[PDB]
Amino acid sequence: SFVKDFKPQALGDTNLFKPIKIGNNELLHRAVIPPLTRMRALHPGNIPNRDWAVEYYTQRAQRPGTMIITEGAFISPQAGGYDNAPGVWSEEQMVEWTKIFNAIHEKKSFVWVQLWVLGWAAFPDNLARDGLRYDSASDNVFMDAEQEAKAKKANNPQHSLTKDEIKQYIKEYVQAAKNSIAAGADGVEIHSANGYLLNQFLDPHSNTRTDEYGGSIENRARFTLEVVDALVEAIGHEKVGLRLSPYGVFNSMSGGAETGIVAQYAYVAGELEKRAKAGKRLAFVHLVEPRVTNPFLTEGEGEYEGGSNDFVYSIWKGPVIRAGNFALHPEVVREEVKDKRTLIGYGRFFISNPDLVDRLEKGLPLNKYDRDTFYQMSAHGYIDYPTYEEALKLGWDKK
Amino acid sequence: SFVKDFKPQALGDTNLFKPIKIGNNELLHRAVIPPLTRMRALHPGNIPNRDWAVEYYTQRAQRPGTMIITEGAFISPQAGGYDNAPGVWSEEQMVEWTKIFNAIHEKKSFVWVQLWVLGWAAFPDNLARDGLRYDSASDNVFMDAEQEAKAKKANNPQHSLTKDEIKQYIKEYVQAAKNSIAAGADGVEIHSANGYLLNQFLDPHSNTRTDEYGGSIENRARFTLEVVDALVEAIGHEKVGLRLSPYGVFNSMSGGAETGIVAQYAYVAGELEKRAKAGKRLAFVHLVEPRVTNPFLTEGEGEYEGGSNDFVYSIWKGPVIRAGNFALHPEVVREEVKDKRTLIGYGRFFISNPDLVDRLEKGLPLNKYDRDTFYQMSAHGYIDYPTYEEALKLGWDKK
Ligand SMILES: Cc1cc2nc3c(=O)[nH]c(=O)nc-3n(C[C@H](O)[C@H](O)[C@H](O)COP(=O)(O)O)c2cc1C
Ligand SMILES: Cc1cc2nc3c(=O)[nH]c(=O)nc-3n(C[C@H](O)[C@H](O)[C@H](O)COP(=O)(O)O)c2cc1C
Repeated sequence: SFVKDFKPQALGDTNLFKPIKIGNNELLHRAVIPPLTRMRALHPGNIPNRDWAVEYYTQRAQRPGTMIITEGAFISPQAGGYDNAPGVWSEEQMVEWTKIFNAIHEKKSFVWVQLWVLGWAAFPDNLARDGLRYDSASDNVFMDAEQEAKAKKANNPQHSLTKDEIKQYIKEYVQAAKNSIAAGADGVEIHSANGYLLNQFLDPHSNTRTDEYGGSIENRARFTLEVVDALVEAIGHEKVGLRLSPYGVFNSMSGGAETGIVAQYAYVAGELEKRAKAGKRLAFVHLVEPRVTNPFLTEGEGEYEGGSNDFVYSIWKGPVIRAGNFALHPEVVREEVKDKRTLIGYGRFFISNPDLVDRLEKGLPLNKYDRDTFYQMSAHGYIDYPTYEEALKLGWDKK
Repeated sequence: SFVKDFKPQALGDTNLFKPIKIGNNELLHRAVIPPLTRMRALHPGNIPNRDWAVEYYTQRAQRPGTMIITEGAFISPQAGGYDNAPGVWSEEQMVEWTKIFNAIHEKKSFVWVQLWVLGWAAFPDNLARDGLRYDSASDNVFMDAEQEAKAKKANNPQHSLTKDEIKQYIKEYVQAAKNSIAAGADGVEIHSANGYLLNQFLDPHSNTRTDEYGGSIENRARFTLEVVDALVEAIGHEKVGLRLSPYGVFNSMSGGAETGIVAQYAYVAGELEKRAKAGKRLAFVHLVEPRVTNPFLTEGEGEYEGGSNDFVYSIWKGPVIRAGNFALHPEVVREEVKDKRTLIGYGRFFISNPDLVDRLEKGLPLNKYDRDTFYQMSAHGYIDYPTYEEALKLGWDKK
């Protein structure tokens, strides 16, 4: 069915339908598909789903000029820990990713691979099964109760990385980015948000290190900016994006309760503009809004009102993508895109609406999403959400 | 004469005329007199002007419940270097400051003393005459051409403070704050703005130190927060304010060109909220707007548009006073005071308009200021600007 009590508003008269160049890509509109894990990859091997993944992505790349950011992909076995999320380290994975990039490109859209490293959010027991460490910034702070029950059942205790093991993760980031560009992706997004490994180093609560990687704003930002620099040297700055969630509390990050959190993120944004001046301006900065502090809470829940992401615009002067409960709020989008370098990411409603861009342009009703198939090993709730036409044929009132 | 082509707007219906408590003071409206050096103090001795200062301050304290922040006062001889600005270290100065505090208080207004230390903005030759050092954060960066011509004529070379000499300045800050409260002031404002000594330590361009006081966001902020902490232990947090100018370029500060400048100030604001939580919330934070990057440029000149002070509101949650070209822009003030904890500082127009608060409330024309007597050893252009009544009697068209 369609979302019951939503009053749609056509947005075809706003800057959301004005072209913008992002890296090497000339987008025809500014609604982007933000990275969405869907757990349909195959075990063993973390292989992109052979039956359904090309279709899913082809469906959402139907409006020409759409920028699509893939589900997070593990850079290596040690960066992983969920059996059904895909990786981007082996030939076998890349043979399936090439087919996905080709299909999106045949539809004249673009595809950016999000590079993912789990840290303490990984399952310690999957990793122990495979002989891998359970990594984080520190070893005296854990993510939550059931993550520590898991780690000790598994007898795979949380480990503070050494500088050498951080260096190895940077090695893997570069290779995975090389693999994605060689297989045909237009660019990569460094996931440094939502409480996963790079964010565990950025955050004061998860990072109690005393070396060069913890203990001050500069040191907590070190591993994220070494990744930016390594990938910029490897594949070019116009092929690299960075995602940040200043106010997120998902996976036990501090959010607005940490009084130093705006300074921690203002520093990263300032270092990025610094490089921009020296010629190496990243393709974009992607921000998760305080409108959504936890993506598994219903739209309207976990909204943080004591802070804003607008400080980033005083520092970084390049394109910024903003995501977080924008689909049910065209009146907020309307104001936000008056800014000429702002793009809007629509997550949960791009899951249920393959043709979201036409529905936004035209002010058409929105298909409800089914939360129960967000993570399911099924085609159902993945490739069978109807376009508006199909939904009318199905009678989702109007027949 | 009145300002020729200004269209006044009455502001009596806005939050600028709603009471607010600031420290121990219950202000009856939110227009404050920001600190304004006027150079009428007497040499030798940096004595507050015996003939005119009580009158000046009495005139501007005429609307009950007005918060007045004094001209900057030197905490000690070594903090000074301008012969005609006042100090707050000797008995002789305090006997004249007591008379000023009494007069303001008889008018049922309040008075906060701004504590001032010059650093590299001092005249090296006045200081050498008196046997004093020419101080700054560093010794390999100078303020400008004529400050270095002065220093070498005077053979009084710029000196990087040692930790012991920083400690001594903190000793003097506490004593000067004790002296002001003992003589009857309601509170003190720490001047950490406009390119003077504490701001020379906060700024990356003026601070190239490698010790505990330079070299990172935390270290550059160290001397300002040790001052905050020392004064809070000495006289109470509800009697201490802090003034900051994130985007100012006056006296050779970096402003918005430094990509790290928002992070440097977001850190200070976050440390202040940190203490606020631990019970010691400062009376207010006072910010100079990017609307005025240099106060000696005519209203409308030197406006920095690539940055905003609004990030401070995401971090500090207490009262904030904002100053910078607000008198000729009631439409900007109207929007800005919709926020319930914002106060507006009016500088240059409180010089020329003793009764500015009534003229703001009622939408009455504004007296032009005479830039030539801002710094003059005269009563003219200091105590003889007319109230609206007097200006009508004088025929400043309308007779
Ligand atoms: C099912 C699901 C999976 C997600 N997976 C990822 C992911 O792989 N990478 C990421 O950075 N964010 C992920 N997110 C967050 C979204 O990109 C987006 O920031 C969030 O859903 C808020 O936007 P929304 O309100 O438009 O859905 C996920 C969210 C959902 C609901
Ligand atoms: C004559 C004059 C003297 C000033 N003296 C000081 C001072 O002692 N302390 C201070 O922090 N700012 C000083 N300022 C700055 C003002 O407090 C204010 O921030 C600035 O004038 C911008 O406000 P305006 O546009 O309302 O005048 C001075 C400005 C002027 C024009």
